[PDB]
Amino acid sequence: QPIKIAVFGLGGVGGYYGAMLALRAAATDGLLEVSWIARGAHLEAIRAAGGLRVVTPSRDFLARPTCVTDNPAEVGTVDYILFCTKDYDMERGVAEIRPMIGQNTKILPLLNGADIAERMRTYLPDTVVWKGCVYISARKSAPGLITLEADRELFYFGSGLPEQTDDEVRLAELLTAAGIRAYNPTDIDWYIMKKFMMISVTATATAYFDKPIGSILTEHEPELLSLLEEVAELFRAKYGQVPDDVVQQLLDKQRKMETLTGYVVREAEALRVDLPMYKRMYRELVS
Repeated sequence: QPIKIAVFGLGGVGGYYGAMLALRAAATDGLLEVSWIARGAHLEAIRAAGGLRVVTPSRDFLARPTCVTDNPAEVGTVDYILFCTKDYDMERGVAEIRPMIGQNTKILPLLNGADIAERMRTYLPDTVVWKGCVYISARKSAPGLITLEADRELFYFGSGLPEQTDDEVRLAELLTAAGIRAYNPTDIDWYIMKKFMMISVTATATAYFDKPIGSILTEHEPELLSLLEEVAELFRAKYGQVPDDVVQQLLDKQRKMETLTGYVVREAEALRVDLPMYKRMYRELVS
């Protein structure tokens, strides 16, 4: 029986991974069905081209899905939902994808944020929502068109559980057969906080200083380090453990380079942790 994957939101992230999956589904003989939920002009341009176009430095291709629509109920239940929209509050996003959720369904949010999976697990079984994060420089740049500014991508995902499940191994094999650099680590929480801390510090620092990161390194290293230590202290408080050489590990990656801020301030409120730099930064350019 065919494995069925839906992609909800076809911007850079959903469009790129949805395109790679659709290529594989086309090259195989109904072992895989790939559906896309897209809307408006994007939806209309895809239907007219008969597919989604992806351009990268080295590639230029048209991926044709099994099904593309603005209506999840037309898709029906699937095995995997890749949740890739930034457009809805979580209440609304869950309501809209429900027609695709059946018995076997596993949902992968690939969005930035500290706690997207937790949020989505509010109204769904824990077993249904996995955690994921991507490293990819991809943009919907025109109706029906995704542009990658670099070919490189990383896709991490997992249940969090101590031993990988059948549905997980199945997804991992299936993602890598589609040529995606998929990794299914057991410590998926670590990849998730690691991603969020980097983009939290980087987003807040370049947004307050109105400067690129390499100019932040040279002139604002104390401040940058204050942010690194703060976010690290926050996480070290709530997820109990949270590595070390972690501040340093994060720090060095910066050299080779709005609730990425609000979340942090409020989470420390709750874990009774003072974070002066984040608080100065959040408050004084919410202005």
